[PDB]
Amino acid sequence: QTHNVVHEANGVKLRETPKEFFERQPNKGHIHDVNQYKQMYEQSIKDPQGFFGPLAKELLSWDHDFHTVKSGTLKNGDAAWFLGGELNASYNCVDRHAFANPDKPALICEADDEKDSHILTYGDLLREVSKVAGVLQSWGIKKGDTVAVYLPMNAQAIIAMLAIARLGAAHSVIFAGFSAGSIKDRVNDASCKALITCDEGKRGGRTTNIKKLCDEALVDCPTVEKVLVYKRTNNPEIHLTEGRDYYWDVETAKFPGYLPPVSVNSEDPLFLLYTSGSTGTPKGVVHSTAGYLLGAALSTKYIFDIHPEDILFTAGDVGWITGHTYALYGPLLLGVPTIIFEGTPAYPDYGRFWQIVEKHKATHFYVAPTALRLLRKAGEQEIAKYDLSSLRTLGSVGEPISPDIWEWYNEFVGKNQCHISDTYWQTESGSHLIAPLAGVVPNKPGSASYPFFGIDAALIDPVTGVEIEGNDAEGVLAIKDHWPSMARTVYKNHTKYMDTYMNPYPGYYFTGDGAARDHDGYYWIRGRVDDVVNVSGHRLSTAEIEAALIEDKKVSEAAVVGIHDDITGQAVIAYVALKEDSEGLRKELVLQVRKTIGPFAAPKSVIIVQDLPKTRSGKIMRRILRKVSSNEADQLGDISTLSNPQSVEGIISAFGAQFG
Amino acid sequence: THNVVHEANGVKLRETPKEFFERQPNKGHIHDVNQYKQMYEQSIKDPQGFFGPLAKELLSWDHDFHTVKSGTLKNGDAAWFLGGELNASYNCVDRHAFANPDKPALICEADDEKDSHILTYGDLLREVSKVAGVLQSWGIKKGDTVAVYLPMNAQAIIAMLAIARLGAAHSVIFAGFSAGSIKDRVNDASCKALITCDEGKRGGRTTNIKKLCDEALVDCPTVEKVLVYKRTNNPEIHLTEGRDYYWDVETAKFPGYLPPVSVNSEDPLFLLYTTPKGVVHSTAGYLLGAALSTKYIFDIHPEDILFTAGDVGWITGHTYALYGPLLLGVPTIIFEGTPAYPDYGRFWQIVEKHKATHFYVAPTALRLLRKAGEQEIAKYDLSSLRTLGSVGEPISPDIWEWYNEFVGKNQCHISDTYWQTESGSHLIAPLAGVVPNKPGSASYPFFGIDAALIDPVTGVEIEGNDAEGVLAIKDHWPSMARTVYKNHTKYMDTYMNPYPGYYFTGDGAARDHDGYYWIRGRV
Amino acid sequence: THNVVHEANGVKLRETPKEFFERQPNKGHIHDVNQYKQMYEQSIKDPQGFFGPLAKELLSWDHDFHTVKSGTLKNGDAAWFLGGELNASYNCVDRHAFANPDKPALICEADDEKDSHILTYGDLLREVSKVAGVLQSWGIKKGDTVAVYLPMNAQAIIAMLAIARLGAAHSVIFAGFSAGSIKDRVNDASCKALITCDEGKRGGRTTNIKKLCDEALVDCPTVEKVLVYKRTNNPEIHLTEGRDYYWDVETAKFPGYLPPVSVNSEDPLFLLYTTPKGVVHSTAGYLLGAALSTKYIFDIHPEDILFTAGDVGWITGHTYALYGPLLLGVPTIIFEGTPAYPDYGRFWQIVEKHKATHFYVAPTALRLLRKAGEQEIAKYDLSSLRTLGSVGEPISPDIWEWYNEFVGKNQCHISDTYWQTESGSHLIAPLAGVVPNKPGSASYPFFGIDAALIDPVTGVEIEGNDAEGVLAIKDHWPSMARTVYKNHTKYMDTYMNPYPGYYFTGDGAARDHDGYYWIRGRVDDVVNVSGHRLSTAEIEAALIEDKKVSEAAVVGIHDDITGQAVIAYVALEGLRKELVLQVRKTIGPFAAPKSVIIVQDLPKTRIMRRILRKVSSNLSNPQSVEGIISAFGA
Ligand SMILES: C=CCOP(=O)(O)OC[C@H]1O[C@@H](n2cnc3c(N)ncnc32)[C@H](O)[C@@H]1O
Ligand SMILES: C=CCOP(=O)(O)OC[C@H]1O[C@@H](n2cnc3c(N)ncnc32)[C@H](O)[C@@H]1O
Ligand SMILES: C=CCOP(=O)(O)OC[C@H]1O[C@@H](n2cnc3c(N)ncnc32)[C@H](O)[C@@H]1O
Ligand SMILES: C=CCOP(=O)(O)OC[C@H]1O[C@@H](n2cnc3c(N)ncnc32)[C@H](O)[C@@H]1O
Ligand SMILES: C=CCOP(=O)(O)OC[C@H]1O[C@@H](n2cnc3c(N)ncnc32)[C@H](O)[C@@H]1O
Ligand SMILES: [Cl-]
Ligand SMILES: [Cl-]
Ligand SMILES: [Cl-]
Repeated sequence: QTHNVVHEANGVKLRETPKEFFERQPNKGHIHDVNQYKQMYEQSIKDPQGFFGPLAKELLSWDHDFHTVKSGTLKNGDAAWFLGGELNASYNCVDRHAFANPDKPALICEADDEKDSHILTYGDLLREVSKVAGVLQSWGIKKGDTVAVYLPMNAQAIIAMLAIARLGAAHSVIFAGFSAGSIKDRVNDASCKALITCDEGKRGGRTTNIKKLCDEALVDCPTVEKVLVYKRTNNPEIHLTEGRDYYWDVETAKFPGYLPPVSVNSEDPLFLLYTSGSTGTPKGVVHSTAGYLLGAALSTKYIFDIHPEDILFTAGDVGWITGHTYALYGPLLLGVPTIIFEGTPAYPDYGRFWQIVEKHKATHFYVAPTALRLLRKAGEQEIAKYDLSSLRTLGSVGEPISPDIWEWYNEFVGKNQCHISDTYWQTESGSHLIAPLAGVVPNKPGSASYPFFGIDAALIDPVTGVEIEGNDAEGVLAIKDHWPSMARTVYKNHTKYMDTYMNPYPGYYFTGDGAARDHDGYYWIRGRVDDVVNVSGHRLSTAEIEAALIEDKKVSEAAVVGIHDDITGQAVIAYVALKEDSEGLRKELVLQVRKTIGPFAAPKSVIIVQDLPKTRSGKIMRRILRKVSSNEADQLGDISTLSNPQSVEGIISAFGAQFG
Repeated sequence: THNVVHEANGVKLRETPKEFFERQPNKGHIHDVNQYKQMYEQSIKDPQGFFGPLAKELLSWDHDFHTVKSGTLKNGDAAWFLGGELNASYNCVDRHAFANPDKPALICEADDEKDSHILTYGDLLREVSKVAGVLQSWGIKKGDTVAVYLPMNAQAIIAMLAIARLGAAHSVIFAGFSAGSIKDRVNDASCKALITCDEGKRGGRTTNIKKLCDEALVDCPTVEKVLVYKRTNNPEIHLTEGRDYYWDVETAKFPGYLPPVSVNSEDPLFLLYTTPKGVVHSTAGYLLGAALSTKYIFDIHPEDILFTAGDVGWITGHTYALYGPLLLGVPTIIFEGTPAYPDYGRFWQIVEKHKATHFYVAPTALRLLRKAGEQEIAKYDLSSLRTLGSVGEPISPDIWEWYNEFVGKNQCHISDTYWQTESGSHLIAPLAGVVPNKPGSASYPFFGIDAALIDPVTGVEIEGNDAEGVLAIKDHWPSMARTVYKNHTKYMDTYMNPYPGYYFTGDGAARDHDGYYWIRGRV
Repeated sequence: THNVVHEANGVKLRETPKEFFERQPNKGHIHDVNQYKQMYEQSIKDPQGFFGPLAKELLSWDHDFHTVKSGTLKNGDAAWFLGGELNASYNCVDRHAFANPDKPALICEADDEKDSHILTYGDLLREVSKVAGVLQSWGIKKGDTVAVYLPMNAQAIIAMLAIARLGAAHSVIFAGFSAGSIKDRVNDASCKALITCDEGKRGGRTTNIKKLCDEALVDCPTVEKVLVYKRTNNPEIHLTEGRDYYWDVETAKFPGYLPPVSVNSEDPLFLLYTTPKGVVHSTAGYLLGAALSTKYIFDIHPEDILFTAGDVGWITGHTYALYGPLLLGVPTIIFEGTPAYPDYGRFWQIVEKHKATHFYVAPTALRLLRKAGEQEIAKYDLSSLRTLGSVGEPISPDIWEWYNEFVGKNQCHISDTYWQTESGSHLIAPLAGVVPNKPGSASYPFFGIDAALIDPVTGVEIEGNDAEGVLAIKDHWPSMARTVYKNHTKYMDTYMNPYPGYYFTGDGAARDHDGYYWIRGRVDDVVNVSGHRLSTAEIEAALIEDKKVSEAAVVGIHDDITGQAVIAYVALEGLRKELVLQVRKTIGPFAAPKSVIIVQDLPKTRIMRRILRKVSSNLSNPQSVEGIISAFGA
């Protein structure tokens, strides 16, 4: 009843799924009740062969059957699923649905300005994906190649990804907010032979540069042989390099509306998605084909309760894993329409999300708490203008959801009639790890609830490294066996992969997160233990920001840490020591970060100090910057172990004077 | 009586002669003209249930197909037997070599009969594997294109099959093309290799073959290597070192068997140019069309011998001098010479020599033997023939009767086959021993071909019989060309955009009160 | 009593010792010699119904085959399991790793025992996947060839399987070959990559490996990249920037699983050079022969442990140190060293250490151990042994008795296995526990091997027993080599054309009244000109009897009309007619050379007829080559 460790769970009223959820459910639920979920979950752990075997044969269409469901171990980093099987991602996301119902909506595309919105059916999607795949084929793209995509969140980004996967190549989607430098680093690490981009973008009604940044990056990308450019704005002033750049519309018009998909092995790579960790350089997280697709389909169907009649609106960007799995692969695998929103939640006004839901009668809505906090602050008044009664599942992703935000989400968006799915997962997991199945698992606001099929979650004592038995516990969140959609490697750097996920806690997968498990088995995410900073849902590398600040010849040393933020969840604070206007130089360093990484990595604040605290070796002690960036300087303790203990006073004074 | 189709007024139906059935080795494939319409209507109304089983009957698959038909004419995305895999050379050679290795395959009649030979299916498999082994050794792989510039002899048939054995597309270039026309076709397809010969023989005279390639290859950088056959063995012929190699020298280095390479149903099988436009044909669709029409329009049985007096530089040789016959495991006669060499009885010496059962030629040759070789027909025995075919042109009702009595002796069936390179196989033709004939008429459309007439002025389909207009088809068919290489726009503007929802044949035709279609020529 | 096969007179048949069956883990795969003949007769008369089921039993298929057997010897187009697809590394590694990943796979005994180690099947899958991942990232793919120049250790086995995992064909180059011998083999195969090590250790001595490769690679432009294993980690071994990369550095970048690539049954699995000729073996047929012979001739069960004391540089290591044992899922002992280092007991210390049940070695090694180390054998417990194999050469009845007594303690079955590189697997051998032995005889032909004796003058088959002649085979078999790389005409001229309708082993043999075969010496020069078998050595002697000739060299070359033609080069127009009559008088009318070319001097080494053959078709004194090319044209 009472918890001594997991205080979040004390006196928390369990929240059953509202009765209206089942009234709006088009068919019988995919799972009967929570007891059937526990029985199925236990088979997915104890007998993954008999559990995932049948599900893989139901939900995916195979070109060659698989002979072995599961292989390898975490400790040896050789996980594999559905071995010997062959399939194609674009066939399972497009072809098979187009043959069955070519006129069914596939991509419900809401542009930055609604006047530019349009809907592609599955038949439309097959023809356009076939044409792009025909261009890439004519250019020499083939199984084993990588192709970069630098596109906003619109139809062309989806078509590019599916066209690449149709040939057996792996796509590497580069979020449209990345700078030229970040584009360069990602294209070169993957040795991409081609790039798919557009001339310009539309964001909040403003024209954004896209091709311009690519040209800047491509000067140092010798592997890129040809570029496909979509005329998003058709601006005649956008230059194309003769012999390298070609127009989407011109080249697709040369090839037919059907191209055979290329069968690939279950374990052939489907895509690279570069991610930021505690290292200084982005790591290309590699996902398999069959296992990743199955996880996407499984979680989308069972956690969100998706039926053929439903319509999913994932308010994410394909530049991130959320868009990968739940705006593209998840929905299209199940054959339902997915809403691809190119704009922002604030344009033309803070009701846009709800105008879209009402316009298309979306049944499922998936968004990050950062957006919920913004609409609670600036757009609560807009909600009453829209009919949101078509909704029944409300998802939350990317970061902790406050109990308060949970209630606001539940009341103002769901009218206290929808099921909320707080989905915990990460880029490397491919799909949901811990989440309340819609209509099945009752909720505790702020808790992700139970682990999903194939996810044998555990807590590890951070002092002893041994697994913690029993409930009312806390520790490092780890997973005891691999699962179908687990990332298989870091591109051309499997040693970093092993050192990051498998070697820290041998026999386990290290999520990088801490968590707690209450007496009912519900998991409560406590945050990253590895000091990875997550700003507005964007996973960031503090080391990458430190490197950017140092490129400025004026900076001698820099240290970046994360702190709580009422708006972005977390914010990065940069401490800079100069060699030697203070407000002017502070703006110069912030712009330096925007140029090298991107606008979304810029520090919320730059604190200029005379000296950083260090060890007797000379290493910077960021632990002191963290306790100061929060009002916990009284917890720094004995600092006589520092070589420069006198610097601590200046750091407390500088932070108090310059943080604002 | 007809008010529109003036060609139809007073034309007596010409039932197939009774002697056509005495010479049939087995019960015909279709009983009467009535059953043909029960099969035809199903092929229009239920293409999935009609062509699906036929595809499994006539072709051998390495991977089953999951969808029989996809796409529409309006969107130029037609596809057949999606998901399936197969290999053209396996269906034309391997599977018959295993069953009967010694059965004849290529009955080769050279320019001089003194150089005529024959290749059994066992021989053909060994010769195609060795040439394919050469190409595989050179780096030729699935997705490449290989040009052929050869006369009408064994080497051309082997070259096409060897190229398809690796899953590459062969682009055949008629041996009577100029170096310019050669350069244009090779560069459009970016062919990595070329198969030709030192020099051919056309009616006694020797023709410059390699000399024309060399003049053209100087503008074809994509060509890495050339395989040269010794048709005459002339030493004065120059082979550029490091590029040109001898057929016999390279094939001697490789074994008599090479595994075929599986290709998807919709992987291109060949480019064939008509600025020249490269007509691209799929693999499964085209092959099925070739075998179906060969089986039902000509009434080909395993015991039959087809003599298509055409050249593989054109579609007629593609479909009915190579693929059509060999898919059915029957022998086909590859004639390199001319109808006048040694004299105007060569066609008849060959028919008599090999007891050919089927003959297939264009009316252009009929007008040459009508006005020069009408007498040589009686010297030779033409009693083996059952079906006589016309192709390429409209056959004058004059020439139809001449072709019937002089060659057919009033005892054979005549089928006026109408079709284009873009159709892959026969569009409208009378079936042997099924469809009665009207001299000069193509008669009824074939399975899966939903013929229609369109008023050119309004663009609206003309209903009811006794009408004329632009000939168009209402749905795509398995052997329909899928695109024009690297130029699908020209493909849409030519065939699909003139009349959306239809296939523009480029011809004008008329349909009389009996449904018999009369081809009135190009528009 | 025998009037022809004198080896068989008074030879006591030697039954399999009772201890053999006591140590046998399960019931034997064949009950008795009577059951063996029933199976053998089906393998000859009905290979479709015999090998079909066995291929489905012993091999794992990615695509089913539609035809068990195709082609003929006469046409050199033999093929088995047509339309089938599989992967060699999947059948040797993956499927066993899934079933029991901790089962030992490669028991590796290094030159110095301190460096020995054991790889499980799970270990092997990870290491093969990683190397295959390095090669894949380098662009190696189906249809490529990859050279291996490695000692007999884990890296050689891993390299071969990693190459086969991508559908490329490996070409193993014995680590003792010189730079020149490496050059010829890499260029004939146009290998795109090479896998080697910095230095080797053999008998405690450091051998140069990379140094010889660098020397050869300067003239091997097809090699794009080299993978170098740190066997000694000698810091002075130079690596060329942009071409050479370290095994450990690159494998660390890639995951422990990589999908295998399906290949056709008849796609080449490997080239093995022997001018060196690249013997090409198929995939499906070769693997089936390896598994079949390993299982039935050696009597291999899942519980057994095989020690083939051979080198992967030769076919013996290919078939019976790697493919045979791993296909059946058993551990195989990979010995890097010599039988004398650190001492002459090493072979027996290894058998005792790992309780090997099967031992396979060539008589050359047995003679050495009998001469220098007989005393050491009794120091070790060899009671785990049950099958003793002999390969590569005749085994004397005396050496057989010594082998049987001192190694086998008169308790083991001996399998004298006759075969050759081009046969892929055993041709004639006594099945362990089934066929009783006659010392020195290979006994009965194996499944699918229709052995016969043919008269070497007429090529006609010899009926009945107590006979001797050319050992030939009447039909092809699954593991028969398919060609010589890019030189199928030499293949045909060597194996299929000398005795049309037969496969020519090059060996003589005799068949006694019990049907046992006794391998005799090698057959001499056989040139077949319009059916007349000729001896080039016999013609040279006749030309030399002419006092005008100082030296003479006769060789054979392909001929489109007469099959083969002999060309005589003479070192000293009218005299040319005098020499031809001399050959007709002393040898026979049809033995005259097609042409006699008079030269100033013949090539020699220390006669190099390999040069004369390549000249008649289009060391020491290299300048003489110019004059012979002009003389042949004159
Ligand atoms: C919750 C907010 C969602 O919208 P927001 O992140 O503002 O991005 C709006 C649109 O612009 C693209 N985009 C994002 N950042 C940039 C950027 N920095 N430059 C260009 N395009 C960008 C982004 O991919 C989508 O298509
Ligand atoms: C899923 C999209 C974001 O992926 P990625 O950029 O890799 O960030 C993953 C991390 O976000 C947190 N996180 C994610 N979801 C939650 C969640 N539902 N509750 C709390 N923290 C969360 C948690 O720290 C995790 O390690
Ligand atoms: C159709 C009538 C038969 O005679 P004709 O086509 O003129 O030539 C017969 C033979 O010569 C080839 N051939 C055709 N035209 C030329 C030509 N112009 N140059 C070289 N060879 C040619 C043709 O492909 C076959 O192998
Ligand atoms: C198939 C052989 C040659 O193909 P190709 O060179 O593309 O020419 C096809 C065209 O020739 C006419 N045509 C062809 N055959 C006939 C025919 N049998 N009757 C009337 N016109 C015909 C008709 O115009 C058609 O569109
Ligand atoms: C397999 C080992 C070596 O293969 P390879 O190098 O190709 O040599 C094969 C030859 O070795 C002899 N030979 C091989 N095994 C025996 C044997 N068991 N008895 C006698 N001679 C033998 C016989 O001459 C044969 O043609
Ligand atoms: Cl099942
Ligand atoms: Cl702390
Ligand atoms: Cl040598």
